[PDB]
Amino acid sequence: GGPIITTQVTIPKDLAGSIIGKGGQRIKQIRHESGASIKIDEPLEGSEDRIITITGTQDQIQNAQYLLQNSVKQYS
DNA sequence: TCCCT
Repeated sequence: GGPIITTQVTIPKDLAGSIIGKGGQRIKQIRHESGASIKIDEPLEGSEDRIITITGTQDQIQNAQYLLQNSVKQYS
């Protein structure tokens, strides 16, 4: 397998529905097509940013992070 | 529009 590293990313809340998708079909298919793991801290209030924690091999984080930013493309 | 480990 590949090295196991931890990374954290924050996204503007206005995109939370855009990157997460309804029912999670977006965040879920992403973790299935890439096989990466994703944990999100409880939503932040008083802030317009959510915290996403990624955990998997660099390939999974690499394949996963590219998919996260790509989603931010459609909301715009 | 909303979800996950």
